[PDB]
Amino acid sequence: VKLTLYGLDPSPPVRAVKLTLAALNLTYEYVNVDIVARAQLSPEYLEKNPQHTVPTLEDDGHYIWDSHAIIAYLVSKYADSDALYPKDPLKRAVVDQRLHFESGVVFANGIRSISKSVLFQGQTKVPKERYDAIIEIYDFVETFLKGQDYIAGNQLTIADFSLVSSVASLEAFVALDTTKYPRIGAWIKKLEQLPYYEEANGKGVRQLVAIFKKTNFTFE
Amino acid sequence: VKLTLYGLDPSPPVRAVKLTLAALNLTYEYVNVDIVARAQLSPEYLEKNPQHTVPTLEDDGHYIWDSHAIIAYLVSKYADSDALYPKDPLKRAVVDQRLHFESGVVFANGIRSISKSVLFQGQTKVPKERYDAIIEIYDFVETFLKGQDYIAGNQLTIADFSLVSSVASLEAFVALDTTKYPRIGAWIKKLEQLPYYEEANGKGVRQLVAIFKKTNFTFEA
Ligand SMILES: N[C@@H](CCC(=O)N[C@@H](CS)C(=O)NCC(=O)O)C(=O)O
Ligand SMILES: N[C@@H](CCC(=O)N[C@@H](CS)C(=O)NCC(=O)O)C(=O)O
Repeated sequence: VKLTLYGLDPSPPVRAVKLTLAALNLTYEYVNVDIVARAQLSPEYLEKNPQHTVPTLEDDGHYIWDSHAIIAYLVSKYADSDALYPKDPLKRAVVDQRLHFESGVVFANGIRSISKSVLFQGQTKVPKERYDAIIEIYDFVETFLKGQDYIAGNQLTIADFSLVSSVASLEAFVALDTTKYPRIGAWIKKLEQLPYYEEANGKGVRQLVAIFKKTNFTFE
Repeated sequence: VKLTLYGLDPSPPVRAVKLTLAALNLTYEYVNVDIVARAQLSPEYLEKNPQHTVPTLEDDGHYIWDSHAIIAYLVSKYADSDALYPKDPLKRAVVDQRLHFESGVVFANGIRSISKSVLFQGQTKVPKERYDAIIEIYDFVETFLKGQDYIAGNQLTIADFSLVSSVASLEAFVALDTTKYPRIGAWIKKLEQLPYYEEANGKGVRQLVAIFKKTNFTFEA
């Protein structure tokens, strides 16, 4: 009755929120918004989110948007501790960096870049820098995982949620050589062990990979 | 004395950090990293920041990168209050939204898309889509400024610093029509009133506009 989440399961940033919600044991209502139908462009949605993105969170009449902002909000307001978003400045700085990296280098530049050409402008072949963008994403994330079980240190954080949500979706554009990237493979698999992963993230990953596999789209 | 900032003045995210450092009246060493000469790819810097971006900040032997993580770190650790990065969760959620907006929508998609092409890979004309991303940026920020003086509520925050460093640099690509965009026009003017703005952001905004001028590069229609 308090929290309502807007979005759809193929969206990576929507799946970052689903995970965090599940992780905090917060009951919530889920309202679909059909992006394909352009439901986000309606002035009722606009009212909730001038930026017309998903996810949006409504809490008790307040609207919060941007998956990174939403999940930071959720932890800071509703967690029992700061385990998922530690308040120690150095630890926090690593988490914040990984979040901001997801927003820019991973999401806007790697996913949405491609998603707009294919899914919204029918475009059928894609420039090779779109390909190279992903490879560089894998390389960075492989490097970020050196010496540690989780993406921002030695404990699970919202940064794991944000980056797994999109990095796992990258399979849709370029499969993951797990022998070139054994740390990304282990990390994904360790998170797949979470009891809520399959519903929050797993199914929407596979859905997104199949939405793209159907476009038959090509690089270069 | 304590802090060192690696970067160069024409870079929008370096200037978000410069603005913050100045607003907190923090002293720091400023080390030039020449990305034209690819100095970020040296062993030295890679060890400091594996993503090899500017800015990087060094504090007490620790390396923080990403302008947004840096400026949040600085306020949270050095400010006399949270005015620049309020802790109230609702107020925090707006500032954090704007910041992530800056990282993805403005910087990665608006600026580095072009800059990488035009300056590093010497391309001389760039797609219509890069023009439209920038119109879309201006429209958004115009709406975000509705009914308030600052980008994230009605107090100066690190969201102002982050977005002004980038939004002011967009003049390099598309000049700002203040008949369409009076709120942005006015938000920039109000930030220009800060005694520290000229050194922290204003000059480097002009150097970047100039560097892009010199490329004579063109948008496709
Ligand atoms: N980085 C943002 C991205 C939001 C985003 O671009 N979402 C897409 C879905 S993949 C969307 O709503 N697109 C429709 C639109 O922008 O109008 C976040 O983390 O929330
Ligand atoms: N959104 C990031 C942007 C970082 C970034 O891409 N910086 C550029 C300078 S404009 C850079 O270091 N380029 C050199 C490289 O990536 O190798 C931030 O706020 O720190």
